[PDB]
Parts: sequence; C-alpha cells; structure tokens
Amino acid sequence: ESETLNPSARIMTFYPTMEEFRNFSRYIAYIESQGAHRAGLAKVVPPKEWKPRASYDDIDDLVIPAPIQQLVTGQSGLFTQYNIQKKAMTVREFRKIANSDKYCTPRYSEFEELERKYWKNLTFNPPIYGADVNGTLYEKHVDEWNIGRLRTILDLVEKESGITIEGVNTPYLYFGMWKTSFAWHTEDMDLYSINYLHFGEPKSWYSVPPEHGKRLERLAKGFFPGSAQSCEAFLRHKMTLISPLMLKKYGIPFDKVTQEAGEFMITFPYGYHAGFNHGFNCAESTNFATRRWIEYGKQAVLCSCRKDMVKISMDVFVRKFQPERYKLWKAGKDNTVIDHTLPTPEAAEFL
Ligand SMILES: COc1cccc(CC(=O)Nc2ccc(O)c(-c3cc(C(=O)O)ccn3)c2)c1
Ligand SMILES: [Mn+2]
Ligand SMILES: [Zn+2]
Repeated sequence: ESETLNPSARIMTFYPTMEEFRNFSRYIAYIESQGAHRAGLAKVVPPKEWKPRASYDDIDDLVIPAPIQQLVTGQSGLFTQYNIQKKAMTVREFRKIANSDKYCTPRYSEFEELERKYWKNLTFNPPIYGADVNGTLYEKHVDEWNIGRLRTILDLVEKESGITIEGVNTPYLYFGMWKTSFAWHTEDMDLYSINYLHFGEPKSWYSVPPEHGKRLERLAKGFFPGSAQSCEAFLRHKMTLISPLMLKKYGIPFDKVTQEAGEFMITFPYGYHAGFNHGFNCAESTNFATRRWIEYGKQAVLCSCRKDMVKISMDVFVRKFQPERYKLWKAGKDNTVIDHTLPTPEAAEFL
C-alpha cells in the first residue's frame, strides 16, 4: 500500500495551485500520500502569484551577530569541518566579501561542473557563512507557508512549557556565499525541516532515504571510530562531509537536487541531508512536526557529549496522541518498530 508509493525513494517536486497552497499541514500530508517522505527531502515550488516580501532592497544594515569561517580538513571524499567565529558583520559587508574576486563563484556551464569544483576546492580559501541568524524576512501579513508560524503540532512545546528553542520553533536566516556548506545531519529530535530560499544563487542538496539512514551511520562510524566512541550521535555535531563518490563507492543510495531562489525544501524525519551554496544568497528555515514524527521523536538518539544540545520532552506528545501507549512507554516496554514508508495519519483523506 505505502511500499508501492515512490519505490525508488527519489526526490519529488510539487507545483501546488493557490487553493492547495493555502493550507500548510494538509499539503504536507498530501505530498506524504504521494510517497515524497521516502526520499527524505522534497521540493515545493510555490505559485507565481506568491511572494513573502515585496522587496529585499532594504536589508543591508541587518546584523549577522556571529559569522562563521568554515575550515575544512581531509582528503578523497572524507572531510571534517571546523568553525572559526568571526566578529559581527552586516549584510552589506557580507555581500561585498561574497562578491569579491577572492570569494566569488567560479565560471561554469552545467551544475555537474560546479559540483566537481566544490569537491576539489572544499579545503582551500575558507569562506564565511552567515548562519543561525535569528529573524524572518516574511511580511507580517502573509498567511501562506509562513515559516514563523506554521501552526503544526510542534507548537505544543511552547504552548505547554513556554520554551522557545531558537531555529527549531523560531526562524533562522542563513546568508551563504560560494562553497559554504552544511554537513550531513538529520534535524534536532529528528523533526521535519522547511527551507525557503529568499534570493540569490542556488543551493544544492544531497539526501539519503530514511529507510537507509542506518547504512550512512554505519559507514560514518567506520570512518571516524574515535568520534563514534566519544559520542552516541556525532553526526549531530554537523562537522562531517562525505562526497557523493564516497557514498556511491559504499552503496549508500542518495539523491541530489538544486534549490533555486523562490523555492521551498522540506526534509522529513530521519532524513540525512547535506549540501553547499552556489554564491551569495539568503535562506530561511525552521523545524516542524506531524503526528508521524512523534514516534521518531521517542526514538531519536541524541548527542551525549555536549550539554548545550537540543532535547524536547516527548511526554506531552505521548499523552495527547498515544494515550494507550503511555504507561508502556514510560515503563520502557514500548517496542514499536518504525516503518519509514507509511505516510502520516493526516494523509487519510487522500488515500
Ligand atoms: C558544532 O557545530 C554546530 C553547533 C551548533 C550549531 C551549528 C550550526 C548548524 O549547522 N545548524 C543547523 C542545524 C540543523 C540544520 O538543519 C541546519 C541546516 C542548514 C542548512 C543550510 O546551511 O542552509 C540546510 C539544512 N539544515 C543547520 C553547528
Ligand atoms: Mn537540516
Ligand atoms: Zn556529541
């Protein structure tokens, strides 16, 4: 029934109308009814009728409080990325640097060409990434797909505890330049992710199907035995880069997609993704949830070596949506196995 939907677990692209696009949670259930989640990542092109801001020509004095210089070390498809924190910076300053001859995009024809230059020049001339900036670039009046208030059940965290977790139930802005990267990771508590590329050069993405996630971890634990012994989930450190050739060489299935300005990317629970920016650009993102996430949340393996890391209490979710399992769960007897192929319950109206 569900194992027949998207059996190649390939990344799918959707073009909703305006009526379809009005309701966020339902559209997510819809693309899951089509098996999009099996790829771990999906692209949703919004209608030409739509825009979250009239103009971005007024944002150059916005502060990037904590820019990050990305220093990559390693060879032949395997890399560790170190962060060097630089002093605060404005968007206009960031733009100048990004566009300067030292840091700007090299010339290319096909995307494959830029892909090769990225994996060969990754460890040279470390770029600066304006990541994890608190804020949104949506006008306050836009009610469709507003990253600051998506109204999913993730709201239960704030609603019943008051806790805000920056970037997780609040938006982050990312200012990229050529060769800035995000390492292999799943989301905090294995939540969903949504990413909107407001403007600029493209952002390319790699993804591994959730049903093969463990194979990627097995491979990673084998290449970084030291890290694996020191932490139960070292990939959440967001430092590990692994080229597609390396994945191919060891038979991890993956897919890749390029996100262009004005497009959304959705990641799904336990979907490993990575990628890099093509040039100066600006993206907004946050996490969200569906009822299907709850079981992922109950089973997520967290970082065990840093106290700073993100942990959401699952208790309120299991009481409200799985009350008959609560005593079993709280007593450590909930042996439920996850089927990565089943769509979230909210998809019932489409099947
Ligand atoms: C010691 O290493 C770190 C510690 C704390 C925070 C970070 C920053 C980070 O990668 N944050 C983050 C956390 C979760 C994510 O989903 C993304 C992310 C980033 C992008 C992107 O760069 O556009 C795309 C997809 N995901 C980024 C690194
Ligand atoms: Mn992510
Ligand atoms: Zn750790």
